[PDB]
Amino acid sequence: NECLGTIGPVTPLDASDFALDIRMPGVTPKESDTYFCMSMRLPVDEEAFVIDFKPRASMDTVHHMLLFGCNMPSSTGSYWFCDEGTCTDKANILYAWARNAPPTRLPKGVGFRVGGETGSKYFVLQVHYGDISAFRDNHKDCSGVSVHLTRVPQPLIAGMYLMMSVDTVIPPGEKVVNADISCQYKMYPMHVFAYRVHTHHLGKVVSGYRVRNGQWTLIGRQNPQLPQAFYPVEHPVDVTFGDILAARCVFTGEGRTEATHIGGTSSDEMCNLYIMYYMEAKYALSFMTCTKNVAPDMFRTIPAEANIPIP
Ligand SMILES: [Cu+2]
Ligand SMILES: [Cu+2]
Ligand code: NI
Repeated sequence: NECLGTIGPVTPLDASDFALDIRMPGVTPKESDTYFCMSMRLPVDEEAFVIDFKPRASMDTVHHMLLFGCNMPSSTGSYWFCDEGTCTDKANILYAWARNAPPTRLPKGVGFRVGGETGSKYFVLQVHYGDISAFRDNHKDCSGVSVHLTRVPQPLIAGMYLMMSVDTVIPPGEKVVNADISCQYKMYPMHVFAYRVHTHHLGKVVSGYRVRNGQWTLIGRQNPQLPQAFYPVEHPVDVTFGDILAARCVFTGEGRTEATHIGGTSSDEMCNLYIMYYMEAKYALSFMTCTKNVAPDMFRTIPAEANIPIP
């Protein structure tokens, strides 16, 4: 999309509402597969609610976009290489845009709580650029995300339950290496409404479930080699005190000359499942994480689909 110039990144929509435009500061990439990061401080200090996102991406040029909330961006820079890092504190993902898979909108009444004494103070925008051909004219790029904000407290609060591995090791050439993650859910009821999967080049399939009374209810299952958007949850799923959250990533070792562990770089791996949920405002909590496998044996009775790659 076009660069902002004189009009500025902030448009008031109403007394309470306003739109914030988060855009690359006229960047020109020089190599393939480049990853650019930038930040915007929230213009208000008081608690606000992120209630809608617009993609402003030049269709020919961008592979994916990601927006985070965090309090300490990795750079004071105008922009920077995301390989350097997104946030020093916890980067809370709010939005994912992908090319061949258009995002679905937040349910009405559901909003991310930001700012205030406790919420995110900064947005961080990650723009993955793919084919650099369109930059034959050396032109500046200003792609990114417009964001709808409000002071009106939402009845439902969006959050993230991040499941990720930490201890996986993928022996070179090993047919199948399973990364299991499991945690017992201890908060008020959450309703999952979307998921994103993330591995690096070695993941084959990723599946997350809710287990209750020993029975596996599918949250999401995706090929991580496909565009890694937030996908809608087919039938919405309540997770309740007592339930166990379980995810498995299937990896291969074939193609690799050396062992592969969890890490930041492309020659390392990751097994992340992002469960986007919403809760009743008065109960709600913005982020939860599982980096353990508390019920390893329970995986014996995992459904078989969690082990076969999608059609
Ligand atoms: Cu991408
Ligand atoms: Cu990664
Ligand atoms: Ni329900």
